[PDB]
Amino acid sequence: ATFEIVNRCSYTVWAAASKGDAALDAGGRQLNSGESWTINVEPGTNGGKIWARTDCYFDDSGSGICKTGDCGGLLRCKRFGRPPTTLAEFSLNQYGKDYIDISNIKGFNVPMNFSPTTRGCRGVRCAADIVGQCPAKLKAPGGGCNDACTVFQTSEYCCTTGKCGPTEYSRFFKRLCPDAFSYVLDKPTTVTCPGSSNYRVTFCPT
Ligand code: NA
Ligand code: NA
Repeated sequence: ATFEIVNRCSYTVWAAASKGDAALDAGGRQLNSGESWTINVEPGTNGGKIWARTDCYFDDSGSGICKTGDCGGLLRCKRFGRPPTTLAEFSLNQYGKDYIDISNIKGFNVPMNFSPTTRGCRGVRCAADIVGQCPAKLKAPGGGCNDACTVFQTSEYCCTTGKCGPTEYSRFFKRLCPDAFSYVLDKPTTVTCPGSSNYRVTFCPT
């Protein structure tokens, strides 16, 4: 499956693609403002994610740091990134279908649209100014808007026991972006797409 990753932001982002225990494609690349990077994701990929990293520095060998989304200091991500990270999430070829969503469960750093480029389903988007509007206690000094689990580490925010409800904090994310997950047990906003669809992830879509 192809994922075209497009940076419409006015600032550089470092795109990242991982399934948690491995890179997807090269795992990460710099995208200047306007640039597009197309990756290939193996069919059957379960639990894949794409995200943006901001304010990154890497040496010649691909080692460095990012202020949001850092994945172990690597340009080419092998693992998931450090919150806050708006997440494009997907599982491909799962009994004949693909499944996509955007999640704010790990916070928000960069607005994103995640849409198919092939027929048969809709895209999803979280493009509101969540950083500018972020509650004081959730603001990350490094940049971005943390989720409450990251800040406060309680069973209720982290849904540790699989029993949790919405919270003041999850409702903020849900209000700004109704079409993304705001906490672990949120009413799903997952889209079912035809098996082997292709996609475009656009940072700063509006
Ligand atoms: Na998923
Ligand atoms: Na999810």
